[PDB]
Amino acid sequence: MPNFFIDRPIFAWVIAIIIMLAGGLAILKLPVAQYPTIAPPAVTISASYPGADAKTVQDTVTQVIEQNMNGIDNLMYMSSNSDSTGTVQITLTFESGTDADIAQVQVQNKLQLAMPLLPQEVQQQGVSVEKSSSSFLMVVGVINTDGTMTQEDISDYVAANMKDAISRTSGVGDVQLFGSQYAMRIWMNPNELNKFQLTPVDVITAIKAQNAQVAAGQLGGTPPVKGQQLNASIIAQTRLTSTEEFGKILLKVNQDGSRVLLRDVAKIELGGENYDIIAEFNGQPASGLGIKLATGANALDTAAAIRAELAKMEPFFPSGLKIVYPYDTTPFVKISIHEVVKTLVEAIILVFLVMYLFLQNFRATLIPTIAVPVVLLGTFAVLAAFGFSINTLTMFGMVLAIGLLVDDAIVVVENVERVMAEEGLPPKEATRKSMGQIQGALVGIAMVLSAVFVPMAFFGGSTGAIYRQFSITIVSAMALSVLVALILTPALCATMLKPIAKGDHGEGKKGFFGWFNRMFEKSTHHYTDSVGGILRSTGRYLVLYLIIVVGMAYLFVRLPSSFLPDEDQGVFMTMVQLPAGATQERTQKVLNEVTHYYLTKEKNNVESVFAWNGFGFAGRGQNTGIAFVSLKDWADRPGEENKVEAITMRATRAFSQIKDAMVFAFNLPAIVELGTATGFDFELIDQAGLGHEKLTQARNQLLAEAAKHPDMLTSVRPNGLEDTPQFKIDIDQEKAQALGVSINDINTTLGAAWGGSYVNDFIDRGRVKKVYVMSEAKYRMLPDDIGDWYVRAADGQMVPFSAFSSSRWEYGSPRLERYNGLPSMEILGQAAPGKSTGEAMELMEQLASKLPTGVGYDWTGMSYQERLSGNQAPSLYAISLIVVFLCLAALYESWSIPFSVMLVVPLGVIGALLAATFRGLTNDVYFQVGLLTTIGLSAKNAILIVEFAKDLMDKEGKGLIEATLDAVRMRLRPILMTSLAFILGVMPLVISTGAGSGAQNAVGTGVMGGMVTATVLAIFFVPVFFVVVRRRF
Repeated sequence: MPNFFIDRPIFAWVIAIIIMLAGGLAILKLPVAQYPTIAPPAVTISASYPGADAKTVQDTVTQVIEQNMNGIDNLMYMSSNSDSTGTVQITLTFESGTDADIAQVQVQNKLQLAMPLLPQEVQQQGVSVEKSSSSFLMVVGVINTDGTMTQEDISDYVAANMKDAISRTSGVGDVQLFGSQYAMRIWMNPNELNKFQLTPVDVITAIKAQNAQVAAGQLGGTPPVKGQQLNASIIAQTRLTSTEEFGKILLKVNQDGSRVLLRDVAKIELGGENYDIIAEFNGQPASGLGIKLATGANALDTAAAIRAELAKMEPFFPSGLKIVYPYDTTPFVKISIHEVVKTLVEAIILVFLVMYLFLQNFRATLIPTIAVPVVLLGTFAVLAAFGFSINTLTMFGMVLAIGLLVDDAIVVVENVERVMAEEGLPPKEATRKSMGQIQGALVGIAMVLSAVFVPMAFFGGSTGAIYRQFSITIVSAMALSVLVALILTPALCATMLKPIAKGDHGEGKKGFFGWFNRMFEKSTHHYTDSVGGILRSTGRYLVLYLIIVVGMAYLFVRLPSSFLPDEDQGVFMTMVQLPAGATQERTQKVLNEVTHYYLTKEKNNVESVFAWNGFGFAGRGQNTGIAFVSLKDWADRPGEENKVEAITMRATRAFSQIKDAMVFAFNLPAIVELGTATGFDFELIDQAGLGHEKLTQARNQLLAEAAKHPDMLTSVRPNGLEDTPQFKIDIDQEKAQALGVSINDINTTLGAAWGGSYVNDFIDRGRVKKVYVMSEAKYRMLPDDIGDWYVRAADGQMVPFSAFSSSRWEYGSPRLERYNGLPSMEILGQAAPGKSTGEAMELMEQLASKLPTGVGYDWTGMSYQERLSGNQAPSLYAISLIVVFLCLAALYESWSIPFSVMLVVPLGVIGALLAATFRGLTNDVYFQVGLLTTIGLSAKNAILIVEFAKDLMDKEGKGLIEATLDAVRMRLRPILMTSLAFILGVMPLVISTGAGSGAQNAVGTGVMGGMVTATVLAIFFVPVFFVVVRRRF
């Protein structure tokens, strides 16, 4: 095949140029992100039953929808929750790779079956099916620099001028708004209402009558009378536009002719639609947009558009308005991508340096160095062809490939150089002679190396998505490398090299190379003699191998396990949960202390704090709060004590002293889509109908057990809410009939005053906005305020609520949760420092087994993927080993040689296990990729010996011992040079400590340690395996 391109070297260069420009074109157009779409798609169903308690909401809404949701294709698990506000959120998670649009359609089809069974007010409120994720792409905060506008004043400007543009910006999927659009608030006062003998029903009726839009037809409309000469529309009542217009709404006229206006009985002002959530930025009033990335969109492309969009509305800002970015993932993505690119460049330079040590020639070492850019760019073109995107996982693939793809070009020039030393043949004739001895070695090594990475691409789950990224990159690199080796290297070796005199071994040089060559040759002779002695006593060394295999198995079970390493993303969360029934003011007091601590004790690291009051991952509630914490640039946070893991440990330690509040600081998970916090996600399931009371006791019992193991479990907490006291008011309808008061009036008066009521819409600066009627704050705070409200009887009298009602206190859960249709309570926690999530996973299962019968458990979120990854790990190795064995046999149709080759696999695996154990790493997704790389690399070193040894017997007729000793003698230098090229190739990953180094260290350490033992042990045991196996068969 090289002979087709030796005659026409221009054709070889033309081929290389095409691959070069194909990669360059691909780079300029490929999408860029940190990770691919590896998180499983999720669909969220949102419904509302205003005013109903959590237990009532669950029975009439959640159960109705859930019972129809079974039987949906590719459904992994389903979870739901309902709270005291009447909100319903049912989340369905599908298998990874499932089409989100098809899944959303199927969910929407099933919803129509349960839609008629829901309450009418639920149907009128509207139930929405939406593709959802728990991770924000970025958070764009808006603050006022002089404090002249309140939170709702800021929120409306964001809602009116920004939300519409942002929500329809390219690639934007969802926009949560931290605040509310302006709404006309009618703060009624019961005392003046009672003075004029009015009721909230009268206020609502008057607003609807006087604030309405009425169609009135046209003048001379069709069919017109003959001779009509004018056509014009008639304009009836229109929506009110100002608070003054609302203020002078006429309610009733007194007997003396006086007019009772709306402003005489209520305060009229522009306020928010709801006041449940309060957001502050560094202790300053603020709002913002919780932008979420659409499924299938690019993180970098959308954020650049969003930042460009924000600069567009900047000229239209009111005075004092400022934009801030408390949360932004793009700086982390860019810095992580660049570090691997920096690592990639260092690998090429180091690979160039080590080869120059051996070849000691500028021109000779340049020929194989030219190959690397061609194939490296070629992998980019293959990525574009298959529809992949540039990411850290693909970035790691080329970095790992660096030690592999150069091996084919390394050994070719070695043979050509060796031919010159042995015979002084001209470079073109030496090149032609070289191929006939080497072609099998090049394809065989490339074929088996690509073979081991093929089965990994066929596995499912989020782990399989990670595996595919390494699969496409490495396999395509190997395929292109052997293509380039046959295409490009023979041409330059025949044109760009220079002859080396026959018999030249380089011992006579005066430079450092002279010392290196003489020492290298002398050490080789001693090594060969040692191998010869070993081959005479192979019985001893078989026992050593069996010890190694036993040791490898012992280390594999001793090594802890995990899913994915944590990273310093520059941001972390702190959650605050006050006891049951805590008001909004009390939670704000705790959040002020939390914000004050970060800005004083951690002013060196914390850039800004963005806190919410009334909202959290445990659900909406005045007693729940959460705060984003933004850290400075990684360049400005040197050392380990300034990292997220250290900061959160100190923050949690300090916040433990805070009384009457539970505060936890945690890092974000490895990927933000699969969960809200790092650690394990544990679900406790009632599988027999134990009820809420018994299930809560089991949850408390489990938490007590976890609290007794602080050495391996930390920050163990429930994700739900404790049972809150409830104010129950009973309306005696029999007394209502006696007093002559309509029941609907009683319900309307109670609902509108205390819970607030949405009447209709109004126009505010050309935008449609809601109108709300509610009691003033000071008249709806205590149970004694119930008697302050009156209902007008049919006879015209005013009667208070106390004359026909009674009140009492009850207890009930403010939030109920279900898992897969069964009642459940969610438990969160983290592994103690030094331990791993897998150990926490193992311990939690043991503790859960002690719970009373009828209570089960299941893992979800990150933990579910953690469990799934471990389960299919044995199948990944078993299939990969089988594939390589069959692939090796295909080269010879003999079983002895592939069996001899696979005997070195434990020699490499033990190196990866030892390296991980000494550094304290864990068996995770990255480590599993390292093992498969080590398996291929260990076989590759063996092939360099077996292939040569096999030829010397079948082609030159040398003896078994003679061929093995001879083939080992020449092949030591290619093995050492290729092994070292891999050692320094992945060394930057091992020594990396910057941003994103957690992933790099996990990948680099396993392959580096494995390759060391795959080189030191192999050069002795591989001759033992080959000799013994061929002696037996």
